[PDB]
Order: sequence, then C-alpha cells, then structure tokens
Amino acid sequence: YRIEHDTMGEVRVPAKALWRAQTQRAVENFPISGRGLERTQIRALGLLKGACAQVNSDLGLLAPEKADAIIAAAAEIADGQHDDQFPIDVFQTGSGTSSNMNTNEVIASIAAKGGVTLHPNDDVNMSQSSNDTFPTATHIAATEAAVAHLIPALQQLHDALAAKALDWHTVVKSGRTHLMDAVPVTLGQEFSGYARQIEAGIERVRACLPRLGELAIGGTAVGTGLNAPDDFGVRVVAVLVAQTGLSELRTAANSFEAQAARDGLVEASGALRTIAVSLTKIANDIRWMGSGPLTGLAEIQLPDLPGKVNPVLPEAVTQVAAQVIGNDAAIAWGGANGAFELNVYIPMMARNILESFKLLTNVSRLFAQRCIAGLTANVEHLRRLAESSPSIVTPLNSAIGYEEAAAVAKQALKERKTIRQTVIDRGLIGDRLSIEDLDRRLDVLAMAKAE
Amino acid sequence: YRIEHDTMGEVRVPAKALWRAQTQRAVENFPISGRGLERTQIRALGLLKGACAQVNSDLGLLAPEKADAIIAAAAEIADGQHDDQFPIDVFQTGSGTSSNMNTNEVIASIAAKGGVTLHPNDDVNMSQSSNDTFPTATHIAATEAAVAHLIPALQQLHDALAAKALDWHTVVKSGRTHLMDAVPVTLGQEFSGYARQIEAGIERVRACLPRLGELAIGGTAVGTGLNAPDDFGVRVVAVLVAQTGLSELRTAANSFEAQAARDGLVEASGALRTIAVSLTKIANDIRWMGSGPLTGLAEIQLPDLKVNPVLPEAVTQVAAQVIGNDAAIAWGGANGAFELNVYIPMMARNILESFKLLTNVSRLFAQRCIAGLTANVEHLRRLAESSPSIVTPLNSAIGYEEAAAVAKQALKERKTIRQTVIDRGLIGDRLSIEDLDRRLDVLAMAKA
Amino acid sequence: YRIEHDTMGEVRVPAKALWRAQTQRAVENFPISGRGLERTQIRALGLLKGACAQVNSDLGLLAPEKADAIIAAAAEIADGQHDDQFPIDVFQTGSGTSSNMNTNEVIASIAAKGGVTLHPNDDVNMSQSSNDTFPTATHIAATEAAVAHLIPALQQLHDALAAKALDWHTVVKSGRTHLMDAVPVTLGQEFSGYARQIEAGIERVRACLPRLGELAIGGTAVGTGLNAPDDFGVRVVAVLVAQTGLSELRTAANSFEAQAARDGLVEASGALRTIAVSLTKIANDIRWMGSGPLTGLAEIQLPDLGKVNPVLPEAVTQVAAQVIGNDAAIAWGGANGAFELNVYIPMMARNILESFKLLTNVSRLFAQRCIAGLTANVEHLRRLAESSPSIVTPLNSAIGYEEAAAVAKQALKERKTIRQTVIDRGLIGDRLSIEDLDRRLDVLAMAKAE
Amino acid sequence: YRIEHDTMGEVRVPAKALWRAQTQRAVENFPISGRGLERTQIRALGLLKGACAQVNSDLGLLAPEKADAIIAAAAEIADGQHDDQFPIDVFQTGSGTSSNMNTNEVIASIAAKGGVTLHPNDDVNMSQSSNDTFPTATHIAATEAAVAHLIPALQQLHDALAAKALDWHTVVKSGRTHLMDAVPVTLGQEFSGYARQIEAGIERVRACLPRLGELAIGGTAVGTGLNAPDDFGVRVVAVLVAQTGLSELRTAANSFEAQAARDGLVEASGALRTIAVSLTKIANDIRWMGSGPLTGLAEIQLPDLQPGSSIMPGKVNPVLPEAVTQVAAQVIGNDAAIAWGGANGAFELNVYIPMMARNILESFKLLTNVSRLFAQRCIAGLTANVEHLRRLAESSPSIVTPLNSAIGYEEAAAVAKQALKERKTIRQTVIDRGLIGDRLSIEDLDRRLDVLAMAKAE
Ligand SMILES: COc1ccc(S(=O)(=O)N2CCCCCC2)cc1NC(=O)Cc1ccnc2ccccc12
Ligand SMILES: COc1ccc(S(=O)(=O)N2CCCCCC2)cc1NC(=O)Cc1ccnc2ccccc12
Ligand SMILES: [Mg+2]
Repeated sequence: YRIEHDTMGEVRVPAKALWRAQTQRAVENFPISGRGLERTQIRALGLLKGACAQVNSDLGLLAPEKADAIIAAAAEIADGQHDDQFPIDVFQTGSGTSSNMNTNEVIASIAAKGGVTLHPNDDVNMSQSSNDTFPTATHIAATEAAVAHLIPALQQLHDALAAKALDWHTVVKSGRTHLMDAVPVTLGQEFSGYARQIEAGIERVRACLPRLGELAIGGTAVGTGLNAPDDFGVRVVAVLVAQTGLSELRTAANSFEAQAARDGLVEASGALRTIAVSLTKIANDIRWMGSGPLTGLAEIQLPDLPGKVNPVLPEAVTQVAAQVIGNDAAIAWGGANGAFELNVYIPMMARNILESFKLLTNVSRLFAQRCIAGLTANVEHLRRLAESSPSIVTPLNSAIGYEEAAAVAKQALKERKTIRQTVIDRGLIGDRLSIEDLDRRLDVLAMAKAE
Repeated sequence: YRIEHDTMGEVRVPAKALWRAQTQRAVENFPISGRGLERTQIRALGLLKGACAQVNSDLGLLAPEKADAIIAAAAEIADGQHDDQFPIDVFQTGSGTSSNMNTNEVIASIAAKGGVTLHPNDDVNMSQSSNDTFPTATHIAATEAAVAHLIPALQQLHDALAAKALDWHTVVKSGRTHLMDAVPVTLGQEFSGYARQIEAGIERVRACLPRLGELAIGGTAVGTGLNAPDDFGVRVVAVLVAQTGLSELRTAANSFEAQAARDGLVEASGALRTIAVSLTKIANDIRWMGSGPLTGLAEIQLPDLKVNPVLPEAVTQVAAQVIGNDAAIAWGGANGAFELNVYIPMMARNILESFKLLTNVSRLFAQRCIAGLTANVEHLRRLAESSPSIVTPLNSAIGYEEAAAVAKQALKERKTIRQTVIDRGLIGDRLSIEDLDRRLDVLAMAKA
Repeated sequence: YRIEHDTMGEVRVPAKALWRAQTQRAVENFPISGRGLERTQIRALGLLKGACAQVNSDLGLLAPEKADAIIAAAAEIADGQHDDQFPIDVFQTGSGTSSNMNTNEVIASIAAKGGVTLHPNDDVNMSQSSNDTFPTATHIAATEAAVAHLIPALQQLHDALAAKALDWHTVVKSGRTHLMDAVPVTLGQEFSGYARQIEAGIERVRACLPRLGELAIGGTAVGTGLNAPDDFGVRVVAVLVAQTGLSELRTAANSFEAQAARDGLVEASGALRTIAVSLTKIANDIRWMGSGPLTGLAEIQLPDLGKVNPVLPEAVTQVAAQVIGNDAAIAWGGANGAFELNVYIPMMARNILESFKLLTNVSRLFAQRCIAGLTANVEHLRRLAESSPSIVTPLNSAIGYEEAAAVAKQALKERKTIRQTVIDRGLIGDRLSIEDLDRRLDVLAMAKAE
Repeated sequence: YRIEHDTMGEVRVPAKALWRAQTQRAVENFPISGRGLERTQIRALGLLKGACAQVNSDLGLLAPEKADAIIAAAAEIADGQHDDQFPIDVFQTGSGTSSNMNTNEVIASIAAKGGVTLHPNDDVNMSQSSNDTFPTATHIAATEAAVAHLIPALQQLHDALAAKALDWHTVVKSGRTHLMDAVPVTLGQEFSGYARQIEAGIERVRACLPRLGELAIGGTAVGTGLNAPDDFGVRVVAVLVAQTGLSELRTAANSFEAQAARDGLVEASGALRTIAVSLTKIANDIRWMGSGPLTGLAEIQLPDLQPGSSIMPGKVNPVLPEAVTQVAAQVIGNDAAIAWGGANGAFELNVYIPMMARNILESFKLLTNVSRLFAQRCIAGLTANVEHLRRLAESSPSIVTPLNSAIGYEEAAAVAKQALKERKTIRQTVIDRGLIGDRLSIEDLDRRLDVLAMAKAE
C-alpha cells in the first residue's frame, strides 16, 4: 500500500492501483452489492472526459500538453484497458461523485506514467461537476444502447417474425379467443401481429430519443453553469456527436430539469417495459404452440438446444421481461425522489436502465436466430383441426338451419371427423346444398380472409 | 320488476332499466367491485354504436329506419343521458363482451320507445363481434382523455409554472444538492425546471398518440374481419373522426396486433407514469419550500384552502395511484393469449382513471396552489448570502495562485471567501471592497 | 339547497345533506376522482367515534346525554345507514382530517334531529386529533376485512379445491413441465397443490394480523398523546374489542411508529399480493385445462355462466392484476412519510380496502360457480397418459432403452397406447409377460397417490 | 483449452474449467446478462449435493467410495473454493436444470482429480431430477440469508437506533406534521419509532420463515417422487438441518405446491419490500434532519465519510442515507420481478426460478450490507444540535395551549402571534405583555410552558 490525500486527510491505497484517495474511501464506504460500473458506463465516462479536455484545450483554458495526456488516457479508458481500475459499488453517493473521481484519478495516474502531471480535479475535472458529468455519461451510455444495439436487435427480431408471416401466409389453423376454439386464422397472420408488436417497440424507442439524448454537461453544480464556459455544453456535445456518430446526443432544453430530474431515463424505461410486455405475449404464444408432443397444442416444433424440445428461449425471454419490469419499477422510484437542484438516485437508475437495454438486446437476437428462424409448422395437422372445428359450421346455418348445424358440430367432434365429412355422412347434400356450395361455405383459408 | 325470457330461464329486470336479460345475467355473474363503467367509457360505446349503424346504413346492410333509431339512441348515450343503464361490474368477461351487449340492449330499449324494433345482436351489433367493440371504445375514450382533457390541463400547469419562472427570475436563493447548502440559484430557475418537466410530459403524451389512437373495429372475432365489410374499419373511423373532431383516431396498422394485444394502453400508461414521477418531484419541492414556518425552510407561502400543503399532498397521492394503476395495466398487457387479450375491462378502468386523476389534479394544482404562491424574497436572499462562494470570480484581480491560497485558507479556517480575502489583507489597488462585492454578488453567481 | 356560514364566508349545502361547512369546503377543494370512502371505511369511522364517546363518558370528560347522542348516531353510521353522507374525494388532505371532520359533522347533524346540540370538534372529536383518527379507522376496517370476510372466503375456496382433490384422487393424467409432456400425475394431486396455495394464503393473512390490528388512537397530533387521557388508547381499544369481537385490534407497540408510518398496511398488502399471485396460477391452469373443445387441452369442462368461455378465471386474473397494482400504490405511499406523520393514508386506505374486497368477492364466486362444478374428461386423460412417450422408461429393464425409444416413436405416430404398441411390435413373451407389461405401464401407480 | 464430446458433437472447454460439455453448451446458449450464480447459490447447491449423496449412501443406493468423493467435492463447493466454476447465465432454462448439471459436472471433475469416476447424472444426480434441485438450493440460500445474515444485520441497526433513542430521551424539539410546525416531541421518541420499524421488520422476516424454509427435494420431476425413495426429502432435510443448524429448513407441506409455485419467495420478497419502505422513511428523515448546515433543518450532524464536492470544498453529503434509499429502490424493483415470475408458473413447474432466485438473494444481500453500514457508519456517530432544537420548541406557537386555563385562548393566541412576529420565546412574550399577576406566577408559567413535559416522555 501507499499513502494518498484529499480535503479530509490521509488514506492507504493498494500500492499498484491506478485510483487514489477518493476512490479508496468509496471502496471502504460502499461494500454493498460487490458490483461496479459496467463496460458501457466506463466507456461513456472515458468519452466524456476526452471531449471535456478537447473543449477546455480549444478555449485555451487547459495547456495543450495536459489536454493531450487527458485525451490519450481517456481513449485507453473508453477502449476497456482499465476496467479493473473502477472498483466502486453501484450503490454509492447518489450523484455518482465517487465514479466521476474514479475516472479523474485513473486518468491522472495514466498521464503520470507518460511523465505528465495532471491534477484529478483542477485539470481532469476542469469546467465540470459530478452533478453534470455522471448523468451525462449515463445518458450517453443509454442513447448508445438504444441506437447502436437495441434498435438493430429488435429490427433482426422483426425481420425473423415478418419472414415467418410470409412463409406461413396460407398455414390455416383454428383461431383461439379466451383459449377457446374460434374461427380460422393463419399462422402467418398471427406472426404478422408479433412482427407489428416489435415494429411498434422500435417506434416507442425512437419516440423517447429526443429526451433520452439530452445531456446535462455545462450545468455544473446546480444547473447554472457557474465555473464553466457559457458554451461548454454545446461544444462538448458537438465533440461527442463527431466521435460517436450519435446525432441523437444534444444539449438539455433546460439545464435545471437536466440535473434536478432523470425523467428521460424513466420515459425510456417505459418503452423498454412495453417491449418486455410484447415479448412476453410473443414468447408465451410460441411455447404454447410448441407444447406436447402428445398432450399439448402441437401446432409447431421449436428447434432443439423431435417436438420434445423444452422451450428454453421462450423461458429466457419471459425471465428477461420479468427483470425489465422490476428494473422499470426501481427506475421510476428513483426518478420521483429528487430534491431541489439534484436527483441523487443516478447510479441505481443507470444500473437498471443499462441492464434492461442489454438484456433486451441480447435476448432479442438469440430469440430471432435460435428460435424464430428454425420454427416448423405442423401444416396438415393445423388445417385438419381447422376443418374439424364446430366454429366453422355457422356459414351452413342459412342452408341446413341452426338445429342441424349444431347436430353436425356435435357429430364431427364425437367422431373426430371434418365438418365437410360430417355434412356428407348426415345425408345433407342435395336437399339443402350441393358439394360446390359446401366447399365454398367451408373453405377455411377463405374464412381466414387469406389467399 | 318485469320478467324476461332467456334460453336457460326467466330473468327479473328492474322496471325503469333499459338493459335486458344479457345485462341482468352479467349483473348476477360478477358482483365483485360494485363499480361499473365510467361516463367516458359509456360515451365511447355510444359513439361507436352510432358510427357502426351509420356505416351499415351507407353500405345498404341495415334499413334506414333501423339505422336512424340506433343513431338517435347512440347520440343520447354519447351525450350522457343513460349513465345509469350500465350496471355491469368492471370485473367481467375479459373481452368486455358483457358491456358490449349492455350497449346493444339499452339502444334496443330506447328505439322501442320511439316505436322501432331492433334486435340487439343482428341490428345494433351488425358487422361487429364480441371482441373488436370494447377495445375500440376503450381506445376512443383514452384518446379523447389524452387530447381533449389531459394535454390542456398540463398546458394550464406549464403556463402557471412558467409565469412563476418569469416573476421570480431575480429572486436569488441558496441552491441545495443532496439537501446540503450549495451555490446560489434563483427561484425562477427552479420553476423553469418544473415548467420544462410538464412541457416534456406534454411531449410524452403527444408521442404515444399514433398508437393510442389505433382502433380494432372491423377486425371482428379474431382480427380477420370475417362477417364485416372489407372497408368497415376505415369507414367507421372516418365517421368517428368527423363526429368527435379527434384526428388522432386511426385504423390499426395490424388487425391481429390490435386484438391480441393492448400495447398502446401500456405505452400510454408509461407516459402518465412519467408525468406522475415529474409531479411528485415538483409537489415535494413546493411543500418543502412552504415548510415551517419556524421549523422548516419557509421559502414560499402556499395559498390557504400555518397552512398545510393540501394540494401537494393530493398531487403526490394521485401520483402514487397512477404508479399502481400503471403496474396493473402492464400486468394485463403481458397476459394476452393467441387472438385476444382478455384483460381489457381492467386495463380500461386503470388507464382511464389515471388520465382523469392527472387531468383534475393538474388543473387544481395550477389554479389553487401554483398561481397563488408568494416568495419570501428577503428570507431567500439571506439564504443565498449564506451559500458557499467560490474564488474563480477573483482570478482576474489576484491571479490563479492567490485565489488558490484564499480557497485553501477559507477551507482550513472555516471562513467565507469574502472574510478570507479581507483577513489576508488583499483589499488594495488590485481589488477594492466594491470590486470584491461585485465579483462575489450572489445574484451574479446564479448567472440568471 | 340550504345555506351555512363558515369561518371564511357563505357555503351552500344540499338540503338532505347531514354534513356541514367543513365537508362542503372539502367537496369544493378536491374534485379529483369523483370516488369517496367505501362502506367499510365509513363503518369504521362510526365504530371509532362511538367508542371514543363511550370512553370520554366513562372518564367523566363528556356529559352522558351528549355521549348517548354520539353513540346512537355513530351506531347508525356503523350500520351503513349514512353511506351517502360521505362525499369527500379519496384524494384529500393526506392525514384524512377532511373525512374525520365529515364524520364529526354528520354525527352532530344526526344528534340535532333528536334535540341534542353537539359541537363537532369539541364534543365528537374530544380527546382525538386530526391525525390519529383516520389511520385508526383504516386499520379497524382492514383488520375486519381480513378476519371477518377475506379469511372465510379463502377458506370456502380452499374447501372447494380440497373437495375436487378428493373427488379426482384417481384421475390419472399426463404431467406437464415447461408445457411439455412429463410423467403421470392425478388431477387430484394438482388440486391438492392449489388447495395448499390457498391454505398458505390464509396463513399469510393470519401472520400479518399482529401488526395490521395496531391502532394509533390516543397518540393525538404527533404520537405523544398530548391533549388526550393517558389511557385513552387502551380504553378505546378495549371498547372496540368488546363491541366488535375483533380480538386482533390492539394499541400500537410504539405510538410514534403508528403515526409516522403505515408499514402494517404495506405488510398486509404484501400478503394480498401473494394471494393474487397464487390465484393467477390456479385460474390460468384451470382455463388452460378447459381449453377447446377440439384444439385445446380438453382436460376438464367448466360450468356455463366444452364451449363455455372461462369467464370466472378471467375475473380472477383481472382482480389479481388490480391487487398487484394497488399493492404498488400502497408501498409508494408507505415509503413517503415524513417525521411525525405519513400523509398518504386516504390513498393507502382506498387501495388496501379495495384489494380485500375484490379478493373476498372473487374467491367466493370462483369457489361456488367455477370450482364446485368442474367436470373431468376422465377416460380421455387416462388414454393420453397411457399413450405418452414419457412412460416407456419402466420398459428399459425388460427390452432396452433402444427398443423402448422405438415403441415411443411408433405409439405417437399411430396414435396408440404404449401397451398396444408393445403388443403390436410382438414384444410379449419370455422377456415380458402381459402382466409384467401392465405392472410396468400402470400410470396411476406411477403418479404415487395415497 | 481442451476438447470434449457431447450427444450433439465436439465441445471446446477452457483447460482450468471443472465444468464439462453440458455447462459449455449452456454458456454458448445463454449469452444474455454475463452474470451467473452468486456465491450463496453455489454454496447451497454444494450443500444440497453432499446431503443427497449422504442419503443415497445411507439407503444403500450409492457405493460408499462414490458418496465420500461427492461429499468431499460438495464440501469444497459449499466452502466457496469453486466460485469461478459456474459460468452459466442467470437467464437460463427456467427450472435451473443447466446450473444443476453444472454442479454435477464440477463435482465429477473434482472427484476425477482423486481417481474416482462419478457419472454426473447417474451418481451425483441420483434420486434427484432436473426440477426439485435448483428450487431446493434457492430456498436453502434464501433461508440462510434471512436467518444467518439479514436478521443479525437488522438487529444491529435496531440496537443502534434504540441506543440513540435512549441518549436523546430528553432532547426536546418541535414535531412536524405535513412538514409544518407541530407540538413538541423528543428526538429520542422519533428514534424509538425508527427502532420499532426495524424490530417489526425482523418480525416480518421470522413470520415468512415457516414457508420460505420449505424444500421441494424428493418430489422429482413433477412432485410425485417417482424415481426417488419415499422418505428422500425428510432424510435430506435431516442431514441439512444437522450440518447447517438451519432449523427453519423443512420438507414441503405439499410436494405439488413446492414445484408448481415459488409462493414462498414472493412472500419473503414482500417482507424485504416492507423493510425497504421502512428504511426509506428512516433514511429520508435522517438526511432531512442533517440538512444544511445553514439553509436546511440542521437538527443533527452526520459523521463525515468522504469529500462531497470540489466546487464547494468543505461540503459533506448524507452518502449513507443515499446508499440506503437507492438500495430500497432496488429491492422494490426486485420485488416486482419476483411477483411477476411467481404468478406465471404452469401445471407442475414454475419456470422463473433462476430469475426469482437472482432477485430474492440480491435483495437479502443489499439489505444486509447496507443495514450494517448504516448502523455503524451513520447512526452510531450522529450528534444532536440540542440547543437549536430546544430554542425552536420554546418559540413555537404550538405550546401556548397550556396557558388557556390561566389567561384564556384569545390572549394565548395573541402571545403566539406576537412571539412569531418578534422572533421571541413564548415565555418572554408572556412576560412582555404583563400577564404575570393573580392567575399566573413566574414558576406557574415555567410549569405550563415546560416543553419536555409536553413531549410526555415515559
Ligand atoms: C390439440 O391436439 C389435438 C386435437 C384434436 C385431435 S383429434 O383427436 O380431434 N384428431 C384430429 C386430427 C386427425 C387425427 C385424429 C385425431 C388430436 C390432437 N392432437 C394430436 O393429433 C397429437 C398428435 C399425435 C401424433 N402425431 C401428431 C403429429 C402432429 C401433431 C399432433 C400429433
Ligand atoms: C390435446 O388433445 C389431444 C391429444 C392427443 C390426441 S390423439 O390424436 O393422440 N388421440 C389420443 C386419444 C384417443 C383417440 C384420438 C387420438 C387427441 C387429443 N384431443 C382430442 O381427442 C380432442 C377430442 C375430440 C373429441 N372428443 C373429445 C372428448 C374429450 C376430450 C377431447 C376430445
Ligand atoms: Mg431552521
């Protein structure tokens, strides 16, 4: 160990650690979860520190030689070379002060290995506060997770569902309402519904981006911008947009709202919770369709990871959706509980919304590639059941009457025969209608209004 | 106390009741909450039945005499004349078929008084099913609630907050972070933040309208449109848009999605929940600002309705209810199966209540709390003059290094920056008292 | 349309209204939900005001003619004769002070009709504050809801599920795990599980009562009991227990915890939420078992209210969703108390009391009109169990796992029993007798029922 | 690296890995969260497999050389020696069968290093199925977390709050209702309330243990106990209780309920959620009481734990109350995910177990750790601003009521108005209006305005 210091005095730190006294106090203050910042959060903090140093350089506030050392150390952090140098718990001071200092101290220690002396606060934290930096890094990470990762994953799941919709366009089967047999549909129509739910999900994520991408940077301690250049925010956002290509990043509409609240994360979590609700419906329908092989619905076979495969990716999708619903409740609870100039639930809210992005992204790709793409339908079986259902006798009423239609339905179920065969067996052809009329009235694919 | 005849027996119905046997059976089946449809839901069922009869008449499927009687009866229901004729519990068959049949039977009874015989199913339910009607009426009610009621109420609250942000632009006070003393802000700056939260709320509601306004009508039992005209949904939506003025109403993008799921209600509830989160922070700050007046912050005075912050308490209680209703909505939303989501009556109750509560409490908060707030300007300035100061605004006068030495000694000796500058003998040609006092001015430090 | 004069001007009160000026101001201040107190709330406020007057009379603080007039008026409220005289929104001042004043005013007006002048504050609110009354009434209502109504309704459901468990003791059927076919169970064993879930639900409600029944009465404004007799709480609780028979009512263990927090409501909501979770699983299994009549599981038929929609499982799952939502609202109000008072009580009271009511009513309906009348497709269930690949494992020791796999594949392809498939493949002989085959494929023995 | 062979082909496994082909397939199948089982779950799986080997050896079903090798390997897992050998995602097959197989394979690999050959399924999984094991380990872990860790951590916080209640027995201050000035209380009475909340929290956790401690072991695939000895569950429970001292572990009341549902976890999460609600109120009151030091309430001072800002150098923040309120928010989220999974079981099996286990065990860990830190690093070192608190109580309009019987309610209200206008004590305002006369001596005023007596401290 080695001795390091802060406005509170002297602290023993691991001899080899790149962090300093404030990070070490945080390590001892918050042994709560045993988990620290994720890769995406560290990347975002590195991106922001490099952008701040660039702007401080461009305004002549920071010596070119200091700004270059910060930019080089922050690039190393952003690329993942120092992840083991971020040991602070998620459950830390609610501004994320502790992780901001962690980034500053690590950058100063990297710079010192290259013979440049940087102060963690005076130079690395120049024109910045914890109050504006940790929420900015959080919104960068969330905007990147939405745009670069979740929307493409959802687009892959949409396309896999839409491909099934087309492949199964004529795969007629009984409709089910209240779990009870109903008039015919096609598997393709049901898959077109699932596809729409995922396309609407993408629309919900895109709708939240104008507020999710709002950055607090430039507001400093309380939103007033004191101790920062009047244009710090716009210059830093411009640098981040050029480095990331995330045109969704923008300066906050109101600098006070951007620090006093995290309502953009709450809004975005609502979109993710809606996607979780959609995925639960899609996954539950698929596992029920694949149920059996004898005593279940036996409509489709899921690919193995026969018709005896356990629906393991529907189970992973429904467990992920439950987690997103829980995370969403935690996010809203933190979002509501800000006071005055600062919401002090940022580390917990960041943990939850970034996890929800990650789980939905990863499970959506797995579901698309390793379940949806490989589903096979019991086509002839589905059609036979549709042709054997009491639900399709209604179009006979005007020819044979209500009472005889009911007797046809009862006999078809009892003898396990089609409606067409039961109408013929009861001797109804000729007096009431012809074979041509029967085949028109009982065409289950036409009843599904597909071609 | 009349008697009616039904397939499994005789049904006893109150005499002034316009509902018939199916509704009476549902009354006996579901004695669960003792609460039925709200006025907004009844209105939407009447609007939908009038529009369907208008379209069936236009397509020549329904005789003009019968269509005119349904249209006139449906206009009375939509105008709130029959809010006592819908006795069925909210906790009913999950398609809302019971309430659909309730509407059909009340229209048939109204028409019989004007001397026309309508069959509840074959005439009033023509081209409709037991499954595309109640979700359509729900989305009509929810879209009307959002566009005609909630957004204007939020705009009233935004405008009241923004008016305070301007009045109090220069009312300097201490900033608080972590509940601890921080650098100065103005009361107007804080109110500008509240106003932005409500403006963003209006943006959040507007963003959900493309999906909230999707109607299932025309998809019939399973979404295929079997037993409806091919253009039923588009024609009914046009009639509803023309009669309501709600341009946000639209046909569903996908008729299967629109019946298998109620994702548009889950999305909209998310927007309402975000507004509840915003309102909680605004209401909590206002009650804390009004706290005391000896033991608290005593920053503002709330209008009296020692004043208890009763409208902040109503707002925070409403926000808790919207958070709970939002969890019920999502639970129902997730649990659809195959062609139909059977949680619609419960989802409808919860989202329509969340819209009503937010609309009503926002207008009350705006008119009876925000508009009448008074700032304790002298107290607030005394708090600003007790905030921490910084040395930066002295840099040009004493240089980076003396400033850093003022900062160090102020921290070590627990002194203000001002007193530390004086005690270090720095008042001279480089820095007068005037220049010290102008550089450290608390309203200047707030950067208004 | 009669007129009344307040401390702040003129107020019009409906003519047949028994409330007075302070209630009418609250009607004007809080037009939010359009829903006021439920009947259980109103009853409890009446019970509490009767007991307080009884105690104030016993201690010589209140003239007996006034106490008798309050006691008779509060009894009419407790009996549900004045449920239309409580017009204040649920979304009111968060102590419930407005509904407290509503009760005081209605009692004074009832007494006035009998010739007795009561001051709503000085007489009807004597020894009480604006902060210990409404939460006491809420805990009286919730405790009565739990003991008198929800536990008996859950016991009815338990007894119905248990009756079916016994009736279906030998009704063998395929088991399902992950929705896939598994080794045999009986419908009776599955119903015994549902019954246990409801019996555990009753245990959960019973376990919260020590804290649900704690009353704040006697704590006054901040919990110190200032301006009330030192023994007011134990006296009033004793009167409530003697009059109602609700032995679970008790004074609070800590008078400050009893007003600063509503943690007993949050605790009880958690028990109701667990019951909602259990009922969701029971109702979802029952509607799936009744799915069909052709393309579904077709294990059982639900009674009409093979083609009946499962309307009472839909009512039960909708109620469960409501109870989940209500539970989130309760916890949110619970967490947000400050210092000496939690000011979310009206909202918490609405949610907890609704959850009790919905679970009570739907549990009795589900027991009587769904569970009691279920019918099993007994021979169909046994045939499927006897035709499942899941039951070939007991053949392995006689014919080998490779030939057992061949039997399973052919039985499924030809829609035949495993037994018929073994005979059709000519496996009966010295390696396996017909009696040995019947013993190995005894699906009811595989279910291991009592 | 080192290759292996599965029923579906050839699997590459890391060289130092003790897991085998099935675990490697599960690693490839579920790259979802990148987080696997926690040490408490790994320990419970080890405890369970050792107990099962003990019982199978006792019934004569498993050869003693094989049982001893399983017991020795299972004790290494339960002792935390192999926490890097469980790489499968939380978000796996919903029975937890993948993690069950992980345990079997790791035990077989540990046994191989000692020259004993164990079949992961036929030996390490003997009398067990893919469905009664993981929920049993979950309930063992949750019961151990409740009894051995959470209840003691909550007792430490209770004792710290109760010690402050005693120290501040006479520290009078104004009460606050609706955030407005109220009649007097003592800081000790308020802390007595906080202590009761935590004591009630312990009562809520004990009240769930009769059902949290119920184990599914013995029920096999569907709860019937097919392919297990009839008394397997009681035998394994007897061994676990004897070895761990966890008296709360029991065989399920109904073997179907214990596999079809995870209602015991939903119940337990409700207790943890109630504790989170109580902790939120306590932590929020404490940070408000410590607010300022010049623009807030300044009722107490919290011990300084780290620099709070560089822009405002001496500013120190209520970081432990913030950690507590963030933990509480996490527990309320976790609680909603647990109830969602609990509700969604079907027929003989609830297939949300790995997700419910992650959430319930994290809630226990966060509450345990943050309770201890809050007791030791915040509550124990609080100091009260006694003279500030008393000054405000003695200046409160709320204390004029006891003057009514001497000078009348109208004159008392006049004293209140003047005192609040002129920033004086009530006592001084009474003197400054010349009311000391025939119905009120100076000692009689001091008796009526005794603010500590008005608080009515026991
Ligand atoms: C809901 O599942 C069902 C519903 C009804 C009926 S029925 O009796 O009314 N009937 C109609 C179909 C024609 C043959 C005679 C049986 C059967 C079934 N299931 C099956 O056939 C199960 C099944 C067994 C074997 N191979 C299969 C291959 C693919 C799919 C399912 C398979
Ligand atoms: C999951 O539902 C199934 C699963 C498998 C099979 S099977 O093809 O493998 N099969 C085995 C049963 C023996 C004759 C038919 C062949 C059928 C079925 N459903 C049915 O029989 C549907 C059915 C039709 C008519 N009457 C019924 C009366 C009660 C219940 C269900 C009925
Ligand atoms: Mg003060």
